Amino acid sequence: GVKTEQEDVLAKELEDVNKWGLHVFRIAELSGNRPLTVIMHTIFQERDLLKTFKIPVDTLITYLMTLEDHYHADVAYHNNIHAADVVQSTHVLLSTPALEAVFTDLEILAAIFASAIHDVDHPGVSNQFLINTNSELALMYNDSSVLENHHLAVGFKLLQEENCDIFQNLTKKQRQSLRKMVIDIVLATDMSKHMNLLADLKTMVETKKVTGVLLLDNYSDRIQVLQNMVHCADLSNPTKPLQLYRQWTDRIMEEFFRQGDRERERGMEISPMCDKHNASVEKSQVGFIDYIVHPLWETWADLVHPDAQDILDTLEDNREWYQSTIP
Ligand SMILES: O=C(Nc1c(Cl)cncc1Cl)c1ccc(OC(F)F)c(OCC2CC2)c1
Ligand SMILES: [Mg+2]
Ligand SMILES: [Zn+2]
Repeated sequence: GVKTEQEDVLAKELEDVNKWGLHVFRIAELSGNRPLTVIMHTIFQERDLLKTFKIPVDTLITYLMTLEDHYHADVAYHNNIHAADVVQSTHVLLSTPALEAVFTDLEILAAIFASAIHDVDHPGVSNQFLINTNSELALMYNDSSVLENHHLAVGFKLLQEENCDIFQNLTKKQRQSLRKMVIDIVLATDMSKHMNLLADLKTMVETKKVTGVLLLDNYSDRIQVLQNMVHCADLSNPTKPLQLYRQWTDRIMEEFFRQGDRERERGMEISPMCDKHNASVEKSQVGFIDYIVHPLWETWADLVHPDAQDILDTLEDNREWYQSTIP
């Protein structure tokens, strides 16, 4: 009936579940490579989601382990650690003061569930790669948001495995709403949707409205914020403590170079940033931050001002670090 010493240390690390910069890689080691399962379980208990939606605990664990098992261990970035990270980051974003009591339980569930499934069964190669190779996935999804469409399909499909339907007790109305929201969120993680998403986020900041919390009248405005929330979580690596950010950069570059190597092998053109022979890891991170991450997080910071200042400060500090690294 006693915890193991490894479990106790895990439980201790998990006390930082509400904090930006949780040691997510340590949780991966301590949990025996089950970071997604343990972080989801904590978050669900913390937010009382098991009682609210009447999810049996064993069904939730079974679904979680199954979901985690369909992230590929041999993929350096897009794996169960990334998933766990986006879930936990989204969880922190949800608790921001400017969003207190804004979202319903079902919406919270949609944002967390969508974060958990958002890259499931990622093969470690891009949409374009899949399209240019005439992959089956590209054929099934008509070359449109191939991976993201696949992530959703697998995420819902896994509910049908043995004792895995964690939404068995929701009404049809609840399930239809959950589903639509989760599809909207995950399909918005395609980077080809980035500019639209940001444009709409800016439009929302300019027309912003409070009562001392944010006001959101319509589905359109509510889902837009949730889409941007999870997309911010997906692009949150450079806003984390440098120790963590540096590990994420190693891993994304490893994944990119592998795709690059496979692309060279096959005489294909080598996708941006995927040539290990002509890479600028530091320059690219700076470009990434100035053109994508900073404009998004700044706009997010404004929406929730002042709540996101420390996050923005770290992003800016990490940007100077990578800047000073440039040969
Ligand atoms: O693509 C990303 N994310 C991603 C998302 Cl959010 C959605 N869809 C696809 C991808 Cl690859 C992504 C995530 C992390 C990165 O670096 C660091 F933070 F680890 C990174 O660097 C760019 C690289 C060219 C300089 C890119
Ligand atoms: Mg993705
Ligand atoms: Zn992702």
